[PDB]
Amino acid sequence: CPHIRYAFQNDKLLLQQASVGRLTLVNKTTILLRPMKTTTVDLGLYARPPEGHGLMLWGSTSRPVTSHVGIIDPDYTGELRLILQNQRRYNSTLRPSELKIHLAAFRYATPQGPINHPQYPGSVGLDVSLPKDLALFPHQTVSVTLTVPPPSIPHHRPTIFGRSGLAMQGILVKPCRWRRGGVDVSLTNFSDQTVFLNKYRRFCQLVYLHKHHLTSFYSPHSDAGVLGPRSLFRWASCTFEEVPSLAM
Ligand SMILES: O=c1ccn([C@H]2C[C@H](O)[C@@H](COP(=O)(O)O)O2)c(=O)[nH]1
Repeated sequence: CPHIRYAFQNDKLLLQQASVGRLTLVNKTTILLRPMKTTTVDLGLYARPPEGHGLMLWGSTSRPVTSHVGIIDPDYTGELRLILQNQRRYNSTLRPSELKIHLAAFRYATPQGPINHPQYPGSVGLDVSLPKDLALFPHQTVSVTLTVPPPSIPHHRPTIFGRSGLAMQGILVKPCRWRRGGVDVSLTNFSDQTVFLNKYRRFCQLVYLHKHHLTSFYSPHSDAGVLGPRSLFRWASCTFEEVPSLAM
């Protein structure tokens, strides 16, 4: 893997380390999560993955807070943000050091409804459409099955991730592998309002990760937070290169 070029400037976050292909930031100040509302951390982080790769952005905490897992497109030159939701019905705080924020690369592939190309080219994921109307009540999870197999790509593995638009509205998708038998996709509404998602609405994205990026082995090179403990995410072995001019 060629270098991941990045810029980072944010007095409220500490760069812990950029090691073995993963950059990790930690919060230096208390982050308040109001209940029933989205909390968005503006990271002051900018990054460009090498050829053939996308970037994975995720948060880790032992507190009752769930973060959106972000898929970062190769063409994205804006600021990276972490989107957080509160699991509780009262204020939850992330005290200093309680939130870790990770960025790492992965190889992906692209096949040529319900699986759709986004209208902007070299994007990592393909939009997946809802097969039925769903009503998502506050602080509840709703699941839906996708049964028809996606195209098979040699040496790659279809996965499902959420998108940031619904995440901002309080709706998170739990990332998961789309195995041959079908996938049950779970949507959780962390807001106080009922969200009605209609049949055919895009509700998640399909990403083909190179098979090397999924492992059962725990190590400083993998993380169970992303897609869960069965399918550990093992990022590409890239080097981070600071390029200050990327900061906007
Ligand atoms: O958690 C995230 C997810 C995405 N993005 C940026 C990079 C993506 O290329 C772009 C669009 O994301 P989606 O709307 O496809 O999720 O927003 C973030 O900053 N944080």
